[PDB]
Formats: sequence, structure tokens, C-alpha cells
Amino acid sequence: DWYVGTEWEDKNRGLAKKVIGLQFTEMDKPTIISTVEFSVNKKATNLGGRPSKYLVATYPQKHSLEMGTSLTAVDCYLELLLQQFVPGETAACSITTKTGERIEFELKLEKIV
Amino acid sequence: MDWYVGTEWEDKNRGLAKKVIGLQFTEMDKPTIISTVEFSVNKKATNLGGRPSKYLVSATYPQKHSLEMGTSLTAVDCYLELLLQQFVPGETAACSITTKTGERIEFELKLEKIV
Repeated sequence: DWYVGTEWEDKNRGLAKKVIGLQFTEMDKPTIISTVEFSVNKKATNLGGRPSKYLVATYPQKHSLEMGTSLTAVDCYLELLLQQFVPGETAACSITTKTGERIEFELKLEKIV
Repeated sequence: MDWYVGTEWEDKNRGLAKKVIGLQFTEMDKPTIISTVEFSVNKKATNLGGRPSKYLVSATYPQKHSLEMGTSLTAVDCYLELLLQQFVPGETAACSITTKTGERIEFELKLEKIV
């Protein structure tokens, strides 16, 4: 869950750290040409019958994704979203369509390969 | 504080929204024993006394540095390597080194990058 405000200690050597801030940059996020591994934490909401290789079963659902390879609208939008994550981050995401149907899902970016 | 969890990102033009609800970092995201990092010291340290440090210090801040792990020569620097090895790039943390004397040395670091 929360990282900022966390404490780490090596009591044997008198060392302590308290996180007071987190500032991520484009440098820490997946790029347009990256390959990532991510998780889907539960069934998506309002996916309807929309085709997706990644969204839908048992959870979490693990995946590997090479950016630029997706073939469906939903997957393409999920690439763009994942490109705004940092490895280790879980986020509640949505895609709202031209009709106003919103698809809801929860992802974790595990790593940038 | 500079929080990330709870942060919201939007691409309104294309109907995309994201809300960070958790962060889980692992040893894989932190500097290793053989890494080279770039970090910042945000202000003068407290109670450094006169202990030697290449990195710690009425100069102007922030102070920028590059550190090849395992090259430090002073107790304070060596302990600062160990501490930095518990950061993720982008993290600012209030750190301390407490000696046997019972006294604590305080400083504020930001890990900027793993080279």
C-alpha cells in the first residue's frame, strides 16, 4: 500500500530511514518500445463482450506485454495506461468510450523487461 | 510530504483515467552492492560534528553527488552507502546514523538515479 511515511531500520548498526517523498519521472515508466510484465487483480467491470487478450477466471492474472503489439481497442488503451505506471505500482484504471461506457480494472506493473 | 499513492492521472481527450492505490517495491528496485547512483543531499546535516564525509556538510543546496558503491573511505560515507541501498530512484528520506555514543546524525537524501 503506502510507501511514503514508511520506516526502515538496521537496529544493530544504528541506521534509520523515513520516506518523506516520492517523485517519479518519465525515466521510471515504461516507454513506447518497452516490454513489461504486469498483473490484473480481478475481473474487469463493464468490459462487455469487448475483445481483450488481457482483460476477462482466477486471480491474479499474470501477463507479459510487448508495447506496440496489441490488436484490440481495449488492449491498445491498456498499453497507454501501463506506460504511466512505475514498477511496483497498483492502480485502479478506466477507459471511457465515446458512448460513455466505462471499463474498470485494476493493474499492477511488476517489471520493465 | 510528496505522496504518490492516491495520485490521479488523466487523458481526458481519450477517456483514460488512473488512480494509484498501492506501491510495493522489492530488492529489484533498489541499488545493489555493486551499483553506481546519483543522489542529492537536501540541506546541511545535523550533528555531523566534525566527522569526515565526502558527501555530507553553510554551503548552498541541494548538493548533487555521484557514488560508486564500495568506494567510500569514512565511517559516515560507508553508512550512507548502506542507507542509499534501501532507496528507490525518486525517493527522498530523512535518514539517521546513531553511534555507540548514543548520538544521532541526521540528514536528508534523495536517490535520483541508478546508473
